[PDB]
Amino acid sequence: MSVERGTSNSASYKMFLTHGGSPISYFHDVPLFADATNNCYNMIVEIPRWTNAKMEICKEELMNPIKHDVKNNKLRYIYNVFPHKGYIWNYGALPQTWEDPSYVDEDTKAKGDNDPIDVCEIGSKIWPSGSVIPVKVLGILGMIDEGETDWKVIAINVADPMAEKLNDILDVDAHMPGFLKATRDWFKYYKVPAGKPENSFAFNGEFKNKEFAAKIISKTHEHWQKLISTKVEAGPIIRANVTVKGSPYMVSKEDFIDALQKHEDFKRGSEPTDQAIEQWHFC
Amino acid sequence: MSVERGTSNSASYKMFLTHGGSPISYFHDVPLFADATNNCYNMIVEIPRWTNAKMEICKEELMNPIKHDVKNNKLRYIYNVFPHKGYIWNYGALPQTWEDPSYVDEDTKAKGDNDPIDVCEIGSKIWPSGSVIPVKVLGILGMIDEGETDWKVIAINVADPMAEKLNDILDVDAHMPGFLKATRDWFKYYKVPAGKPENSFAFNGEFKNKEFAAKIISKTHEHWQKLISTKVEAGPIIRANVTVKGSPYMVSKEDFIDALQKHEDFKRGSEPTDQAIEQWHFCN
Ligand SMILES: [Co+2]
Ligand SMILES: [Co+2]
Ligand SMILES: [Co+2]
Ligand SMILES: [Co+2]
Ligand SMILES: [Co+2]
Ligand SMILES: [Co+2]
Ligand SMILES: [Co+2]
Ligand SMILES: [Co+2]
Repeated sequence: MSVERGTSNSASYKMFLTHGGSPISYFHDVPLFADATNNCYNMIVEIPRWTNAKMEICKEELMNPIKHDVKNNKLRYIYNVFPHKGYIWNYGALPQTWEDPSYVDEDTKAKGDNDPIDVCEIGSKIWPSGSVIPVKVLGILGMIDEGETDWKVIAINVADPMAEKLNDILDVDAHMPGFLKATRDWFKYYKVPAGKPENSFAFNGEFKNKEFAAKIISKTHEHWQKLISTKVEAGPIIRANVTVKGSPYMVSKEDFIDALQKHEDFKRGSEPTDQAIEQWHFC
Repeated sequence: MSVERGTSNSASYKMFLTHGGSPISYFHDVPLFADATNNCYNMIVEIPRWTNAKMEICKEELMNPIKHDVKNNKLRYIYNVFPHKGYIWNYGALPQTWEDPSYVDEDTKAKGDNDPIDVCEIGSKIWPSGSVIPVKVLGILGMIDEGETDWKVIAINVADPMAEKLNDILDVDAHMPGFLKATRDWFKYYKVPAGKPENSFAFNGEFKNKEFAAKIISKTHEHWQKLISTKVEAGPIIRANVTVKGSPYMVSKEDFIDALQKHEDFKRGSEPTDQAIEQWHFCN
């Protein structure tokens, strides 16, 4: 169960995860694997398909709620780059992973974007923000965002009917012609209508298969494990707090169990809508 | 002002147009020109951009309300055909026009689809169903929809900031690269997930400029003028009815306001849908 606080469509909006009416961290307290190494991962859905609001798990706040990303001091909405409407997958991230910013990847030759590893979920169901769902990984794209390592995992909700026919990245291309290309294009151009340069990619933009994913994911999990393990070491501004026992059990940054500070601002529905939710950009 | 009755997301949903608390016909009573042969047309918006529900003016019901299309005894929803999400324009129609089903067009060599002429409005704003919008025409696509003439006007809302950097169809291609092709693709494949064939096109798919467009529109207007022109001829099923106390000239099908007298159902809010409002279908 997830719960909401503050006023929606504003900076004061926060969404926390709970278990048993008791808050846990989206970042740290959700296991990376839903089911063993039977290649079933937990995905945190930040952004529903065909939506424009850039929701993110917040690293800088206690319990790591999902909140609106902000730019300029305004709520951030991504652009519609023709022919796409908003995010064209359910977009989010794998818990207990970290794109380490002091670590250079030999294949992107860049450092990490300081956030959990990103996921694009491609099932037909539109998942609401804050959902936690089990996914099979199919492959991965080596995005170099604004000069930072920004791997994008390709995955599908394991209860989707296509999950059976889709076992590796090649299957995706056979059943979804044009989909992989549109996906590269999306990440390539999506900041151009903000005046930002085109993004680039590792391996000349080649989607790598599910075996090369898993390995990359496991690496980001090790970094997360190091960030949490102990490393009693200031990784500026990320709050590493985590709860119950175990969860994570070894961590120095553990505590138990907050509850009290989960008292921020009772929720309130609000004035919706603002920016370029509506406009088409041609890039 | 538009006014609603019946239960939404159901077959009993009906949206009527009124002026001054008095209903008028979406089909017959909204003038085709918002501003004479000063370049400007009225468009009835049936379908907001990026929605899937197929709303349309009802032709067979008094006052011609907008309602859900229905096939196989359930509400009709359009497929998402990759990479598009529902309708990729505000979709609708020009009032007082008619693709005459007894009329064969020299360029499509086919008869009309018995509906008013269709419009794709391409401005930024997403318009709710039932809106009536002043638009400038930029071009036309000669679509043959399952064998019926089904011209699709390309137009833009005159208050959109693009409204004229865009003066003709060639300007659309310049500022919106890919848009025209994606638009023909949409109409080509949109019934393929239903098992139906690909649609085809007049002039091998060519978008014709606005001068050609306005010519076709006039023709569809002259047909509507014949349908309504007191023409005492039973091509109904279509209700040619008009109003008001000074609306459609001296159409035989005008009346007083028996239209107000039609009280029905009263509005009601209802459960959402499910089907494949969500699903992606893939056809090149
Ligand atoms: Co970020
Ligand atoms: Co992210
Ligand atoms: Co990024
Ligand atoms: Co990232
Ligand atoms: Co029709
Ligand atoms: Co129509
Ligand atoms: Co049609
Ligand atoms: Co039609």
